[PDB]
Amino acid sequence: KKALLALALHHLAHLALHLALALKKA
Repeated sequence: KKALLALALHHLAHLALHLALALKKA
């Protein structure tokens, strides 16, 4: 089974947090 629809929809936001953290840094 492959919930593509869900995979597509679900995995929408995620790459940001990282990039965000990386950019914002500390």
